Amino acid sequence: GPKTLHELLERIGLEEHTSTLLLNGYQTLEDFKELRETHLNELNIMDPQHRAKLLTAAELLLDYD
Amino acid sequence: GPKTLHELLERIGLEEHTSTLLLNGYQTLEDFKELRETHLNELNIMDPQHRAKLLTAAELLLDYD
Repeated sequence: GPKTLHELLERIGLEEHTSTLLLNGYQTLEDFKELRETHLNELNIMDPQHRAKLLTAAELLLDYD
Repeated sequence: GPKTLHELLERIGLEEHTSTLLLNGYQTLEDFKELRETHLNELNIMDPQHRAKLLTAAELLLDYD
């Protein structure tokens, strides 16, 4: 599957948040596995669609590595 | 990661759609990889949140097997 945070984001079409995530501790897929909702609140990532895609991706990333 | 369609759905919290999906050709994770939006339209799965979770999961399932 996608090998970089950027590649992951591109795949679910949310590369617009790449620069946000990396400036606040989300640089690798390994970091991205640790994402949860209140961080999205803090990052002002408030679109419920974006948020559902992001958290679903993180959960499945943790599950299937 | 989750090994059954039902386990996957449970994980992203959408087990309510299990019975829908299986009655229309989505019985395994292998089948679920083939999901796309217009099938959700046909299955009257119209919540945009549910739909984003479902399709994100399917895309990532295809990508990381």
